[PDB]
Amino acid sequence: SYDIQAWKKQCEELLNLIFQCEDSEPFRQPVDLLEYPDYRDIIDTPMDFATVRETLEAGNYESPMELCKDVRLIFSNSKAYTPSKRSRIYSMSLRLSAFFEEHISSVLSDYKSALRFHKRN
Ligand SMILES: C[C@@H]1CN(C(=O)c2ccco2)CCN1C(=O)NCC1CC1
Repeated sequence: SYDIQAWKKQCEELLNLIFQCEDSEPFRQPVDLLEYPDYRDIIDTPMDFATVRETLEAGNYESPMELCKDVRLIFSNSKAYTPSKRSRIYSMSLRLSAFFEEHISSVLSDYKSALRFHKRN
């Protein structure tokens, strides 16, 4: 109850579910800057799900809000890159975002409740 640390394993489980999703395929590893030579002209801060997982495992997120900001960057980097809707990878981005948001909602609410309970007195 009001466990301040519970978010970390809940985010590891949610990343496992995202790796199972066929829709994560394009987002599982950093973009090859040699394959996509212009990528860093458009994208200031590359992000992918393996980087998010390793940052979590390094103990380099202090809160699930920080992890949520990096996952949302994957989705906005994909939108910044799409030429049009006529792309399988843009279709996969929007479905995976909806799945992520549906599952992260309770992780954020529970964490923020726990900080409130810790400060209650
Ligand atoms: C650069 C794009 C979009 N993309 C990303 O934004 C991304 C984030 C993390 C890893 O990749 C996935 C790769 N992309 C492709 O077009 N590959 C498909 C090839 C036929 C062309």
